[PDB]
Amino acid sequence: SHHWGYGKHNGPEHWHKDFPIAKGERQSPVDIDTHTAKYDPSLKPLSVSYDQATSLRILNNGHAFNVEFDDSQDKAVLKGGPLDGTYRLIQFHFHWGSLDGQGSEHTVDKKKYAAELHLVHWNTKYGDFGKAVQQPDGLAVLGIFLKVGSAKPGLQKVVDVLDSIKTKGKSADFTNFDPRGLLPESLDYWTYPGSLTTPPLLECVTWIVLKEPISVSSEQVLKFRKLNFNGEGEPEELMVDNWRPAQPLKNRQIKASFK
Ligand SMILES: CCCC(CCC)C(=O)N[C@@H]1Cc2ccc(S(N)(=O)=O)cc2C1
Ligand SMILES: [Zn+2]
Repeated sequence: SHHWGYGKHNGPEHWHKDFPIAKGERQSPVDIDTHTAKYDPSLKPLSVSYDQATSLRILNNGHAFNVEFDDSQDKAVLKGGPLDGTYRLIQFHFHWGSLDGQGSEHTVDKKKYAAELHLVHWNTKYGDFGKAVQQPDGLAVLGIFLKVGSAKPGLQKVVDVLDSIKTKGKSADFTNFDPRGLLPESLDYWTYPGSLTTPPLLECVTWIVLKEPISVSSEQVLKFRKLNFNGEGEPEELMVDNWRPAQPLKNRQIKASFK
């Protein structure tokens, strides 16, 4: 009944009770101190190959909405950078705020963006997602910040279908969506070992956070804010501020792909 969420009695500060790893040694998100981050020459060129990506459905899971992809074959993959091997795209989703001044999970020199896009990939050496989340290098999440300004044309198809998945549990066919339309020009990034930012908070993620944010219009993000945390027929609880705040960096160093 009393499941985790982002409210006063079931939010981020409560998660550790059911998920003790919430106070772990490599939790995410974290604040990215740009001056302390160090350029790493050992990093190989990052490769984002989404040309063959095949989306299948979009779902409101009561915490955010997921655009799911068919990962039964080697198509949309992420490799290079800090990664060893190939990681396959399985889904992407966002975290956003109730206001333009907040919403992102990672922060840059304490600056919060309006939202943050997470493209989730699993290490193919482990067979599938389930086995991957039992490994310290099982996942790679490409994070992209969203700022409010000009509209992002490639995001509109997502925005327009949200009306069909307003409440928790609802899903809708969502084929032929090209995630390449959500990527900024530059692939400059920061990377560090972390975790899932929502329960179960598993520490199996290599985070790759792009420095360049994408711009989305006020109208686009306002539609994100029309979604509901609640299910159909229940009192309306707007899906906003579904972000976890920065966690202790502890024994970690953030590396930059650029000088
Ligand atoms: C450990 C796997 C359990 C299942 C449960 C949902 C049916 C699951 O898919 N959880 C999802 C998987 C996933 C992937 C990335 C992130 S994030 N925010 O760090 O980018 C959060 C979560 C929670
Ligand atoms: Zn996320």
